[PDB]
Amino acid sequence: YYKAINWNAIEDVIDKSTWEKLTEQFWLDTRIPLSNDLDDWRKLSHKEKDLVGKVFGGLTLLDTLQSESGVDALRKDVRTAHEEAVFNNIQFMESVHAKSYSSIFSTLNTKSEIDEIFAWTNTNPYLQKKAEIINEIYLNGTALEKKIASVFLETFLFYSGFFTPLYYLGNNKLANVAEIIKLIIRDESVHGTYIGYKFQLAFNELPEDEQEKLKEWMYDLLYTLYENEEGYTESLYDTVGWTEEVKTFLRYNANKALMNLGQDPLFPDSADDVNPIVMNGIS
Amino acid sequence: TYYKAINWNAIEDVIDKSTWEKLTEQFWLDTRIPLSNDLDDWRKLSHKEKDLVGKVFGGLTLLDTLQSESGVDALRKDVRTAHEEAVFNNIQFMESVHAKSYSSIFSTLNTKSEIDEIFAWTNTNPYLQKKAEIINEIYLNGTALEKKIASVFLETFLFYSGFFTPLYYLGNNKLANVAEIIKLIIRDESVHGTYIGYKFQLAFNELPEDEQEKLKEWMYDLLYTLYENEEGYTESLYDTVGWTEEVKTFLRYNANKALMNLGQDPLFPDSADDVNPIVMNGIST
Ligand SMILES: [Mn+2]
Ligand SMILES: [Mn+2]
Ligand SMILES: [Mn+2]
Ligand SMILES: [Mn+2]
Repeated sequence: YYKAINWNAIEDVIDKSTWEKLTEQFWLDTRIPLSNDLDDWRKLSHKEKDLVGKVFGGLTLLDTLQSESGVDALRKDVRTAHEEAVFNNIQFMESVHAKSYSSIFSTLNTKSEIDEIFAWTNTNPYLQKKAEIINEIYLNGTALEKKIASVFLETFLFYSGFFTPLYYLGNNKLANVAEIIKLIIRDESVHGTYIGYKFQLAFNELPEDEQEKLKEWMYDLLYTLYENEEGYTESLYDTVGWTEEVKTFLRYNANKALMNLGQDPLFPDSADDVNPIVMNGIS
Repeated sequence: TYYKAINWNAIEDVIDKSTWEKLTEQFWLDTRIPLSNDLDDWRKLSHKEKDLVGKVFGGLTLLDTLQSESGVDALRKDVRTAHEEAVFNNIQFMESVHAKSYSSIFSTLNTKSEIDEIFAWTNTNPYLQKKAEIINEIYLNGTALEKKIASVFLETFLFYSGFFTPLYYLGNNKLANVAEIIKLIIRDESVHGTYIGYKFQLAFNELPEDEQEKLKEWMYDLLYTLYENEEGYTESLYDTVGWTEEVKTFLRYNANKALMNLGQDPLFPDSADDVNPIVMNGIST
């Protein structure tokens, strides 16, 4: 009726290495001392403090989705018994990500200031409609179509927000707050590659006919999400004046979202076009 | 409007906070523990004792696999607070760590083909397969309350038929690292039973006495059936080495803790003094 999981009889060699990489990257928000960033924080403007809350607020919401219904839908299309175990680690760390944003708020912000942020996220047109498209794919979509959405979310669209803490890290501002985002990106870079790898296995098993049919919907989704994100980026970054530098940051990460799935790069935006202080933050 | 961002500064149930804290603080991996140091005491065992160890862990491996894949998956869909789902993500991950940890024990102690022999038997066992069938059927079809009772009975009560062996050796100062990796599993499952059993009592006290007398009837009916089948699995293993009646004493004892977590009274009269003293030395050390 049921079969036991065996880590001596490996079916896919990547399942072992990814578990050994994701578990050994385990981290908690309670360890990192956020109180050391308050000296830098209080020397920011209202414009900058407002931006930061809306950024981390947006990421909180998108990491909530992945922990609740994202990886829960992804586990249904699992090949090996080990892969379901690796998705269990992944799903836990998504809850860690979601929580870590609230821990960052508990240092920097007050009671009312937090209620403001969550009131904004729960009512935001861009975010609520973005989760509406992504969660439709998790409930209704196929095995290959869901794996495409998760990679497009966390390896591409999530970098709309990540831009800001990385920018501060380059200038040596808010070193500990960015340290949380650092560890999220350390996890999320492996989240994309593993899904992209498994996507690649089932994609090759699909016949020539149905591959191009999926690629058609792949790029349709990619364009509609970038369409929606451009308006969201303008809302955040206009008054500070980075609107165009975040756009050349999104297209750079779209290329990686393609590359993990096993595709040719669509945009010509290189790593040099990206802000060098942000790119120094990455390094 | 469509979805909700989880806010940990807006906690609904205060035990979500503490259960997350405790379990995350109780994070661990099998790769840390040095199992090669127990090869000195492992090889000082007969075929009667060596064969019992693999059948025990392998049998539990089936049930830690059951929990990680479908068990916590079922429990997640009947969530009260957003934070509870997060706790269950942590729970489900640790259930996979428990499932893996057994493979690390087998790798050090046993050989390639010896591991194939153990896994082959556990997947074709008359007791374990039927035992898992009763539990998974509840997860797939049972209602939000019956699934909580089954997971508590599973890991708080009938898991300890297997835990009796490594706890016995730990009391004799034998198989220390093989005991610690099991010791850590019990530390996690002790908290799981309490948390799952607590959320059970919330939804249990919301029903009228009408539906409470029916569930309690379905509860003890499931208790005695799992106990009777466990007495078959106990006699299937422990009769040669001759600890059959001690495991039965240990099973009746931990059955009360599963009851106590779910908010019910202790059924059996078997206390800590009735259980083997060196096994109780293993739990308290
Ligand atoms: Mn994430
Ligand atoms: Mn992910
Ligand atoms: Mn377990
Ligand atoms: Mn459990």
